[PDB]
Amino acid sequence: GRVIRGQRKGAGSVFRAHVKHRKGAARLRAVDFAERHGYIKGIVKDIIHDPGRGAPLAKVVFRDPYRFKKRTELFIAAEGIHTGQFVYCGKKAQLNIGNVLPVGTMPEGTIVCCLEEKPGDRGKLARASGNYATVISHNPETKKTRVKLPSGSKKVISSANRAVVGVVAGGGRIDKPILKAGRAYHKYKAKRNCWPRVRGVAMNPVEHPFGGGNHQHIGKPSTIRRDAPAGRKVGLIAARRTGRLRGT
RNA sequence: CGAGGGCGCACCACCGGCCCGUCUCGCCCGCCGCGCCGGGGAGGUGGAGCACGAGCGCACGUGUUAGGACCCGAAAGAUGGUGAACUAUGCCUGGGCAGGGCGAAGCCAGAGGAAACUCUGGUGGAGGUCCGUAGCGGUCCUGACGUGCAAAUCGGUCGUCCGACCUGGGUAUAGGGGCGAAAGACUAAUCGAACCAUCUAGUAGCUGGUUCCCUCCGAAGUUUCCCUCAGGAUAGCUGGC
RNA sequence: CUCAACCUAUUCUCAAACUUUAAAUGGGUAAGAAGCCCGGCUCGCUGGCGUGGAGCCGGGCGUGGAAUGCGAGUGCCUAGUGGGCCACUUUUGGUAAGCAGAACUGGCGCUGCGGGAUGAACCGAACGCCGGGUUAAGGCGCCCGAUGCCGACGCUCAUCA
RNA sequence: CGCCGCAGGUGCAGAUCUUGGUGGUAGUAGCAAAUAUUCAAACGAGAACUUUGAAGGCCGAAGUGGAGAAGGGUUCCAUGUGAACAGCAGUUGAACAUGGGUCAGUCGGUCCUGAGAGAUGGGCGAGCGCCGUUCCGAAGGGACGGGCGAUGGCCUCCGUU
RNA sequence: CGGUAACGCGACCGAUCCCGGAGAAGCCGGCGGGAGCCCCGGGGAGAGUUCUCUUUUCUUUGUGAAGGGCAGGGCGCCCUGGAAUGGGUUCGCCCCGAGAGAGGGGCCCGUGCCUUGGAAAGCGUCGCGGUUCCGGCGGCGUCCGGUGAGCUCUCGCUGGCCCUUGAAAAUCCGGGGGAGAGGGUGUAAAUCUCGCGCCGGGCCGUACCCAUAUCCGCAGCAGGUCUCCAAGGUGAACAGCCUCUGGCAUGUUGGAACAAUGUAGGUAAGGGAAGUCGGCAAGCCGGAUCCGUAACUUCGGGAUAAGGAUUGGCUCUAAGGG
RNA sequence: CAGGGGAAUCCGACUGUUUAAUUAAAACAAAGCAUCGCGAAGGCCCGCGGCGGGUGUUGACGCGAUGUGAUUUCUGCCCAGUGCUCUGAAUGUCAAAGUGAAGAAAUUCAAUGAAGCGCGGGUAAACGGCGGGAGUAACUAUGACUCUCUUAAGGUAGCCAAAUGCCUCGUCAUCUAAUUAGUGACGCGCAUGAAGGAUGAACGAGAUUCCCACUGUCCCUACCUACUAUCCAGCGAAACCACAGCCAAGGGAACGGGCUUGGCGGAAUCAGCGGGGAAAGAAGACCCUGUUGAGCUUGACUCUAGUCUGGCACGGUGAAG
RNA sequence: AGUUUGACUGGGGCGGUACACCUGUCAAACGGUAACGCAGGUGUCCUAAGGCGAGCUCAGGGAGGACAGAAACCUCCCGUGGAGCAGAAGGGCAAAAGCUCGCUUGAUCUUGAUUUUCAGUACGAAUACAGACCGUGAAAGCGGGGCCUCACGAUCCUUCUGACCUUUUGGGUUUUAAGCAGGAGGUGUCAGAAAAGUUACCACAGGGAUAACUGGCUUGUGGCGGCCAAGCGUUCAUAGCGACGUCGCUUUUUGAUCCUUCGAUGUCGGCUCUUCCUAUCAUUGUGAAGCAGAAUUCACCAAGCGUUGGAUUGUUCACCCACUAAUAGGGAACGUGAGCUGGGUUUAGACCGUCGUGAGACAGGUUAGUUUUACCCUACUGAUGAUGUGUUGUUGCCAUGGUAAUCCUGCUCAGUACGAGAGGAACCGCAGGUUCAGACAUUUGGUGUAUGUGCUUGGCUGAGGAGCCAAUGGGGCGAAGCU
Ligand SMILES: [Mg+2]
Ligand SMILES: [Mg+2]
Ligand SMILES: [Mg+2]
Ligand SMILES: [Mg+2]
Ligand SMILES: [Mg+2]
Ligand SMILES: [Mg+2]
Ligand SMILES: [Mg+2]
Ligand SMILES: [Mg+2]
Ligand SMILES: [Mg+2]
Ligand SMILES: [Mg+2]
Ligand SMILES: [Mg+2]
Ligand SMILES: [Mg+2]
Ligand SMILES: [Mg+2]
Ligand SMILES: [Mg+2]
Ligand SMILES: [Mg+2]
Ligand SMILES: [Mg+2]
Ligand SMILES: [Mg+2]
Ligand SMILES: [Mg+2]
Ligand SMILES: [Mg+2]
Ligand SMILES: [Mg+2]
Ligand SMILES: [Mg+2]
Ligand SMILES: [Mg+2]
Ligand SMILES: [Mg+2]
Ligand SMILES: [Mg+2]
Ligand SMILES: [Mg+2]
Ligand SMILES: [Mg+2]
Ligand SMILES: [Mg+2]
Ligand SMILES: [Mg+2]
Ligand SMILES: [Mg+2]
Ligand SMILES: [Mg+2]
Ligand SMILES: [Mg+2]
Ligand SMILES: [Mg+2]
Ligand SMILES: [Mg+2]
Ligand SMILES: [Mg+2]
Ligand SMILES: [Mg+2]
Ligand SMILES: [Mg+2]
Ligand SMILES: [Mg+2]
Ligand SMILES: [Mg+2]
Ligand SMILES: [Mg+2]
Ligand SMILES: [Mg+2]
Ligand SMILES: [Mg+2]
Ligand SMILES: [Mg+2]
Ligand SMILES: [Mg+2]
Ligand SMILES: [Mg+2]
Ligand SMILES: [Mg+2]
Ligand SMILES: [Mg+2]
Ligand SMILES: [Mg+2]
Ligand SMILES: [Mg+2]
Ligand SMILES: [Mg+2]
Ligand SMILES: [Mg+2]
Ligand SMILES: [Mg+2]
Ligand SMILES: [Mg+2]
Ligand SMILES: [Mg+2]
Ligand SMILES: [Mg+2]
Ligand SMILES: [Mg+2]
Ligand SMILES: [Mg+2]
Ligand SMILES: [Mg+2]
Ligand SMILES: [Mg+2]
Ligand SMILES: [Mg+2]
Ligand SMILES: [Mg+2]
Ligand SMILES: [Mg+2]
Ligand SMILES: [Mg+2]
Ligand SMILES: [Mg+2]
Ligand SMILES: [Mg+2]
Ligand SMILES: [Mg+2]
Ligand SMILES: [Mg+2]
Ligand SMILES: [Mg+2]
Ligand SMILES: [Mg+2]
Ligand SMILES: [Mg+2]
Ligand SMILES: [Mg+2]
Ligand SMILES: [Mg+2]
Ligand SMILES: [Mg+2]
Ligand SMILES: [Mg+2]
Ligand SMILES: [Mg+2]
Ligand SMILES: [Mg+2]
Ligand SMILES: [Mg+2]
Ligand SMILES: [Mg+2]
Ligand SMILES: [Mg+2]
Ligand SMILES: [Mg+2]
Ligand SMILES: [Mg+2]
Ligand SMILES: [Mg+2]
Ligand SMILES: [Mg+2]
Ligand SMILES: [Mg+2]
Ligand SMILES: [Mg+2]
Ligand SMILES: [Mg+2]
Ligand SMILES: [Mg+2]
Ligand SMILES: [Mg+2]
Ligand SMILES: [Mg+2]
Ligand SMILES: [Mg+2]
Ligand SMILES: [Mg+2]
Ligand SMILES: [Mg+2]
Ligand SMILES: [Mg+2]
Ligand SMILES: [Mg+2]
Repeated sequence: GRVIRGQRKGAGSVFRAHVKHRKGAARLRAVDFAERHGYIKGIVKDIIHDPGRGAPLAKVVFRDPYRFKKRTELFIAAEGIHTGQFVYCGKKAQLNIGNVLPVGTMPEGTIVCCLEEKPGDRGKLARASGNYATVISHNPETKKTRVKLPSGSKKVISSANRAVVGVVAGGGRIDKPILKAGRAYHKYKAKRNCWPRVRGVAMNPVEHPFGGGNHQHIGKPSTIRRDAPAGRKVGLIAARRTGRLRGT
């Protein structure tokens, strides 16, 4: 009869992201005439640590083509780029690590970092550290490009979508065991209130579907339908299968 | 006074009769409408009826009922508000944590060895490291106290004491909601649904109470029915006129 | 020769759910005037028949047709109650129960009083306030009213009467 | 107030009844956590407790020391009083009464933003309103620069407009 | 305007605009500098002891801000030059043909010292007058040194840790650029972040308590309630114990007794858990030095395993430095 | 000022956290392991409402939802059941709307056929389940071996009278003089067992057994100290109270202070004490009843937010079928 | 989200249905009559098993007949029903009510009355008529279901049937709808709601109308006795026993019941402490033996005195070790929680096994879990006092109440009596111990703040000397007193 945890997360109050010390939204520069037709040269000024994010951010400085002014972007750092390096964004940009150019102008098999989901928005795909997408095929008739997302799923996008070349820095961060409840505490204190996690079987029936019983047992199948109401769908949601993955 | 006789009030029993409904049987009558028209009879039976009215208004008493309903009494339910000064958790900005032990990586030197490499002594000062202050906690005495110092405190003994550490202030989350390293915990001494006012004199087959005198009469705990078995209706028993 | 079963005549012992017979106590009805006896009339019922039956109309009969006691009949409104319990006797379950369950009458509940020392129910008796007399049940060594009778006849000795 | 009528918020021993008052308990339990007081004198009606002096002790700098924040709100400081209060007392008091006391360019607030809160535009909403905080706004009311001039005047030339 | 340079000098024209800096950054370690305090040796002034001894013991023995100068600390700043037989160097590190060692410079901080302030004040003593209660008047003094793993602040250097990287904005400044402005050689002009001079700074708060009696807990309630300063001895020590400065009167009463039963604290012959549900409670052990340490193990631990010896006072000796 | 120590068993890895006011634990958390959803027109969630809002200043090395719980080593069989999920294969059923027919219309009938349910696959680190019957070896006894049934499979590796074993204080060994205790072992195990089983250092105010040392826990009590209690001056409550207050027996609502019969009974008090007053504290919380509730659950009844699906409208322009 | 989750009931739950009915009995000779009284039955079945009429006689047995037998069919005789009538039981029934045939649909349409339960309400069932229309029989008649006693169902709603019926709202026609009358669809909790759990996180109103603990009745069961004497006892009923039976007592067992207590009587065990009982384990005095002695057994008077230390377990019980004269059994609100303790049971946390879909449950295991108040009355323990002898004191008496001692060992008797032997006593006496009691401190021990006297750590008074503080600084020895 009580609103469960997970239901309370959508209200926001105590579960909002900790964004006090975040350095800004990491994103490409807006597509403009210079990037749509030629290229524009920027210079990497610093590579910084964004709290709550494993990928380093790159602070790149461009020239505004219409006003005497300097523009500072907050690219996602592709691995290998350094300060004092020139990166080039545009259609005519060359195929080098850190450059930003449309997918339609890249050979099949190119590894990319900050890929646009829609032509014009800034980078949306393969942004987490060590991840990358791959260009698979081109359809110049429909102005389409087929790519392979980090999850393995294939996706057809417009050829005007831009991406950074290379993998995103931050390497194999998940390889190191955390080893300590304290290090998990510091990891999630920079992200949001999602830790520690109390098992539902350890709760009372009032605050969880799995709660209650004289033994800590689920009592009902933990696989739950997709259209189950909020407050009921806990456990394995819409699970196509369960159990140890044998076969692939 | 009076055997006998007569008219007989009210009322009671019975038998007839009349009105409406409904059956059964049957033959007649009426005429501006000749009809799938209208009326009538006899014999049963259904009616809270007729059969020379008794009602209306007012007052009083008793009984039953709806209302706060003889008085006091729930656990609850609903509507609208007030609280995070305590606590729970997130964030912001500050403050704080003796003295010792162990001795991680890194580094220096020496030695052994044919090499490969190993050994030894220093240095270094890591760690949700150990002993142990302050702080934070609260194990046991099942100690004190138990109309207390105290609506949870005190003594000794204890756990931890560089971290998932302690803490001020500022903020955010509000009641079927919040928040929970999860005990149904905490949410102003209140929590298995806070507090405040109202609906509300909530309902109670249940408990308690129910205020002057004398006189007269005087019970029942049984029948039948009831989601009836601590209650009613019903007959009985009672009193009054 | 012997033992079974069978039959016949006997013999022992029984029955809430067996019975020929069959009480006591018990239940119903009658013990007149709305009765009896005479005549007649009505009927579509019945029918050999003036036959039956019923109803109706007149008339005559009072020794008022057992005992005993009592004044009856009738209507309206109506409260409380709807937990009962006990005793003699009958009686079911139970080893039994101050158990549980029935029948009959009485009681307590609702009830005081005399007696049972004491006691809701036993025994006597029911109640206005009193005087006198007499009792019931029960008593009469002393408590404590009354045997302080020259009471009658026996029985009994208990170191748990 | 009696009598004849009329009308009631009309009669109390109870309700762990309501309000008020009062007993026994009972001059009882008690005034026992953190070592501790003593001598002399003064004032005074009155001294275990006030004041002064002399001793003996305690806190032992993580104080029983010296200062602040929050909170209190005059408790601060003098003088006086001895009703009540300070669970004994008091000549004392944070009590009572009468007066007095808080002085800033440079100590803070004020200013800035933080987590956040919150109008407008817009949207929603029966509605009080609430959602949202850059989102769906014609969102800059400013400026030495230049020009047209009013020459407003110490109209030279520089301020104004 | 000067210097090869780092950069310096008292100013050092300049808008819109652009770039940058400061504000503006965690925790922990180890070193170093400065101060305050503590300590030691003398010189004064005043006190204490003097039964005996003690040239003794105690107290006290200043220099604000803001300037100027000078030490001291730091520099990932410059010039010369070119280094292996590598050298320099730290407690640790670390550094160098991308320029070591050496020599010479420059800059930053300068809270330390001197000086203006400044002795005239303050303080300590010793006196003399009074304004019933004079910032009175006066004398004398306010001195010289030494030490440190010392404590506390502060400044600096250099490391470590992080799947943790530790605000923002007001506000202030520097630079880039050169739109412009200023005078015709003067009596100079525009301009000036240089020196001195003139005027002003409104509003609100401000006492006191800050807790075993000024706050919350119904109270003068053994509870709760955020901080700053921090002496001597012992000692590893902000431990416990004793003391100085400062504070207090024993925690809302006293007096007399010393029964039981309590509450708190001790001791107990011989035995040693036989007590009890149960070694509950109490007791044993304990610091430091020198030895000596097992099984097992995730090789880190176990581990202060277990077990043993020693420990005072006094008189010396030896080693460890500038 | 200032650790008693040692040998083991159970549980939890450790550090951390927890029921403020009876439970600090073995409970929670944890790192590690595993599973699930999701490529943004999205997953999960809030919201009365807005193309509103949180995750999200995010993007699969991420976010969301679960389970187990460090290391080591393993994690067996079962997809019948209930879940979940995948494709609709001629398809069964299936509402509104739409279509056709009859009728004078209301209406009636028929055809058509969305999700869903059925049907068919997958899935147990989803919920869960893992049994009997027979026959069968040359002492007996068991059954290596062979058939079955319910039916989806019959409990594998391990571990055990375990915090899980009724019988049970199981049986054997060991520890003791003596042991329902402990440890080791056995195992047809009422009713052990594999994301949890079995181990294994370090750790623990966790549960247990033993040994050394140590002692007033005890034999068996004594003495001492401080504060009380005590007495006094001053000050001064509360709880509770039908009336009260000596007993034995009787009867009685079956345990009397009162009543009957007996024993008896002598002011006013002080310090103690805990036998009685079925002492006080609270309209028993156990148990039952009530056509009295509330918290929670679901295969109860009746609904509902949200979601999936069909239809109508916004809703338009062209062609191929 | 809202609500529900029956009742009865020797508490409730589980189980049953005694919840609507029928038969016999209970039931006490009218009728009626109860319990979770006894023995049973019912929710159907039948176009015939209904209705007439006719004709027959059934069960069983005896005797016969080819196969044919103990049972096949045929025949005769006996046959009061001993068969059958659908079913449970009871009644009833013989040219019946049974069996077999023939014809049939009275199992139809109607109005009232009555009986049964009963309130004299309903339903159901039944009885007697009356009016139709039929069946059957020659007819009298019989028949509107079953030989009788059971076999079943309101309002509202639905559905069907009937009246050339009524209404369908200003009139008319026609669909439709409503109505009147009679059937059916059903409520089995059967006079008739539409209904799953859990709560140890729990709540309220109450209940001693009702359980768990004491007490009370009872005493089946437990325990302890007696009577008879078949037998056991080499023989011998009775030294010691006691089968088959039978009579009792007890209330330390467990039941049975539910009278008191639910505005509360604190619920196990242990510890502590007192008293009581006797059904006597030991001790004193005795009697009997299959008592030679020693030992043992049975019984009597008898409760004065004693009845112990430990391992395991919460235990009560149990069991073992060891001592002993013996290690008897019990009561006192299963004595004793303002006496304690809190191990157990019995709240809330948690784990495991089993059960359940789940919440959750488990006379299953395990771990952690607040034990409050006396100052009142009495009782008791002690302490002053009080009444009466004129006051006051000394010395006394004893009414009454209490009461206290207990058991064992060794030596001697005595290697004696007795006995074949092995063994093996007793009385008198002596020396001592156990348990208990009342004292006491010469001695030994304990205490020790005489704060007595040394020693000693840290600090403090300038040092010496003398001291002090550290909640008794520590420690050695220690008078007196207490013990
Ligand atoms: Mg978890
Ligand atoms: Mg839980
Ligand atoms: Mg739920
Ligand atoms: Mg569960
Ligand atoms: Mg008539
Ligand atoms: Mg009436
Ligand atoms: Mg009322
Ligand atoms: Mg409701
Ligand atoms: Mg707060
Ligand atoms: Mg640590
Ligand atoms: Mg520690
Ligand atoms: Mg306690
Ligand atoms: Mg719970
Ligand atoms: Mg009310
Ligand atoms: Mg009642
Ligand atoms: Mg009876
Ligand atoms: Mg009565
Ligand atoms: Mg009467
Ligand atoms: Mg009477
Ligand atoms: Mg009498
Ligand atoms: Mg009598
Ligand atoms: Mg008499
Ligand atoms: Mg007399
Ligand atoms: Mg009144
Ligand atoms: Mg009154
Ligand atoms: Mg007193
Ligand atoms: Mg006192
Ligand atoms: Mg001191
Ligand atoms: Mg202070
Ligand atoms: Mg003052
Ligand atoms: Mg006073
Ligand atoms: Mg005042
Ligand atoms: Mg100076
Ligand atoms: Mg150099
Ligand atoms: Mg001077
Ligand atoms: Mg001030
Ligand atoms: Mg206080
Ligand atoms: Mg207040
Ligand atoms: Mg005080
Ligand atoms: Mg004191
Ligand atoms: Mg005092
Ligand atoms: Mg001893
Ligand atoms: Mg000893
Ligand atoms: Mg023991
Ligand atoms: Mg013992
Ligand atoms: Mg202990
Ligand atoms: Mg060890
Ligand atoms: Mg020496
Ligand atoms: Mg743990
Ligand atoms: Mg583990
Ligand atoms: Mg805690
Ligand atoms: Mg607690
Ligand atoms: Mg606790
Ligand atoms: Mg693991
Ligand atoms: Mg996890
Ligand atoms: Mg379909
Ligand atoms: Mg599978
Ligand atoms: Mg196995
Ligand atoms: Mg086992
Ligand atoms: Mg066990
Ligand atoms: Mg033991
Ligand atoms: Mg074992
Ligand atoms: Mg598995
Ligand atoms: Mg008595
Ligand atoms: Mg009650
Ligand atoms: Mg209650
Ligand atoms: Mg009822
Ligand atoms: Mg409810
Ligand atoms: Mg359903
Ligand atoms: Mg009879
Ligand atoms: Mg009869
Ligand atoms: Mg016939
Ligand atoms: Mg018949
Ligand atoms: Mg009924
Ligand atoms: Mg014989
Ligand atoms: Mg009763
Ligand atoms: Mg009864
Ligand atoms: Mg009580
Ligand atoms: Mg009591
Ligand atoms: Mg005897
Ligand atoms: Mg008892
Ligand atoms: Mg108690
Ligand atoms: Mg008691
Ligand atoms: Mg316990
Ligand atoms: Mg529990
Ligand atoms: Mg299960
Ligand atoms: Mg505990
Ligand atoms: Mg005597
Ligand atoms: Mg005696
Ligand atoms: Mg000394
Ligand atoms: Mg000396
Ligand atoms: Mg001192
Ligand atoms: Mg001594």
